Amino acid sequence: VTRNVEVTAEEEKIRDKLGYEAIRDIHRDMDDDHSGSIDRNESTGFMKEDMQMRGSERTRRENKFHGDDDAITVDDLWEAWFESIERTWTNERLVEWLINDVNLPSIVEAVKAKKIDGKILPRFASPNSDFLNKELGIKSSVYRQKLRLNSLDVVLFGYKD
Ligand SMILES: [Ca+2]
Repeated sequence: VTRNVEVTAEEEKIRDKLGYEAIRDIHRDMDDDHSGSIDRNESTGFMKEDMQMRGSERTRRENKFHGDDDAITVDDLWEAWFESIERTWTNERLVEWLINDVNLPSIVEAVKAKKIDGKILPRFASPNSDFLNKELGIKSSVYRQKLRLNSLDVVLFGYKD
């Protein structure tokens, strides 16, 4: 029922439609002037305001997000996410993260049953809150908020800990 095949980022936009659309929603949320690209002022601004990140936490992440690219398009963001090690996380690795970093043991049995993996992280991180609420059944607003922000951090800037 399942086979392992080499796919391109473009092909995966179609196959992982909900993940791509999540990445696109995140990008629109960060793209404050709607230019279609995220600049260094927008990305740090987003960290500062929407992710409530202190100055000392931002510069490392700015560099990871941008590199030498001063203007991150949706395609750029999708490509970086598509290529990321975190997208490859197993269900096991994802549960390890929920326990050790996010501290949300209450959602673990749902995550395990649904067999979701690293590919779900953008949907966790999406400013459209319907997936965490309705699909995973996370009733707590506080819990959703915390998973969303931790997922954003990992989707946008990679895992570090
Ligand atoms: Ca912009």
